[PDB]
Amino acid sequence: MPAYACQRPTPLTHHNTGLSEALEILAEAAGFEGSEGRLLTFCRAASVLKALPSPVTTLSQLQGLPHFGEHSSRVVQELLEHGVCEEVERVRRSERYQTMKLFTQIFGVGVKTADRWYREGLRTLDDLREQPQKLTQQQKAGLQHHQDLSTPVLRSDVDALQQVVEEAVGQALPGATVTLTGGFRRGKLQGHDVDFLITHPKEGQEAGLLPRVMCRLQDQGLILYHQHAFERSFCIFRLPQPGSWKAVRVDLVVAPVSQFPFALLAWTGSKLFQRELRRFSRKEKGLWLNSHGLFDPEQKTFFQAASEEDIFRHLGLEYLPPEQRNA
DNA sequence: CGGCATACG
DNA sequence: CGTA
DNA sequence: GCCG
Ligand SMILES: O=c1ccn([C@@H]2O[C@H](COP(=O)(O)NP(=O)(O)OP(=O)(O)O)[C@@H](O)[C@H]2O)c(=O)[nH]1
Ligand SMILES: [Cl-]
Ligand SMILES: [Mg+2]
Ligand SMILES: [Mg+2]
Ligand code: NA
Repeated sequence: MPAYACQRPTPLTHHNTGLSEALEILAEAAGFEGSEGRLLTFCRAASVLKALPSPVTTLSQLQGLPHFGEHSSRVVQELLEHGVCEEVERVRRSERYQTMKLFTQIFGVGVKTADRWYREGLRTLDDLREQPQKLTQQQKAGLQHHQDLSTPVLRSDVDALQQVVEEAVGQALPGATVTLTGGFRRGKLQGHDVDFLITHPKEGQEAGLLPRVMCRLQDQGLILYHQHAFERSFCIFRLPQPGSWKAVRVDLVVAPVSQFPFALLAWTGSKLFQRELRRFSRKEKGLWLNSHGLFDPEQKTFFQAASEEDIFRHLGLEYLPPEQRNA
């Protein structure tokens, strides 16, 4: 078992679901406390279990696995022996965990804002609604639409959205393309949002595109919230439903075609997969990876990729299709 | 011990 | 600060 | 919290 998540296939569904979920609770709780390092270790341990070919049944099966030391091994031991880990259950029912989870789930609220509200005594969404002067416009939208945004987006919903985005994109710049990215590209059947990547085959034509797309979607009555020269948009869309509609989060990113492989890689995820890939690139290969390119800081050159396959090859990694990037 | 991904709105 |  |  390699130490980096980008060195091993991780399927969406696997054989250690309960164990990985427990470790991910501890990872989330570590993030609520500001402990990025412990969040990373618990996430990495969870992801190792997702990559295994069969269920862990005995503690000895953790020996030699990366990211399993005394703490994560103890968690697994207790789940195997008793079906429950006392530390995990203590987190799950703690007021701090439940409130931070509730607040950070709001679009426009991160850990720092959630923690400040917690320390001020706030505990519920109605507590926030009663003092709307303290909310940004983004947070007001997140709070108004919170119920709809809490319901999973269905893969059945995604086709209809992609069609309306393509219509606006085609009027804004004929020949521009729309690619589904994020979790749905990795094979997920549900999601918290829909992520799209937009480009054009002629380098440079994509400049200035996203404002033109957003204006056209807003004119068609489809935008419930957006932030407005930009290249990323984090929107709330009106999605039709039988006799009505629902609010859905939609992310749009524009990239030049020269950067498209890097952008596709970066926005397909998973989040942990990309963090691990960027860490691998920098620490093992001495190359700096981001959503725009791959930089050799010694030669001061960028690697010209024509595909995701090119990028894996330049990093000396076996190619993983999106469905195996579910770290 | 240092390090933990990266950038745009 | 928020977001991906 | 764990790796190197
Ligand atoms: O912090 C982040 C968040 C997101 N991303 C990148 O942006 C992609 C989309 O970010 P996302 O927040 O839409 N997550 P996704 O994997 O689509 O699952 P879901 O919760 O169902 O929407 C992720 O899969 C990563 O590739 C990052 O690189 N860093
Ligand atoms: Cl990214
Ligand atoms: Mg998504
Ligand atoms: Mg998204
Ligand atoms: Na949030």
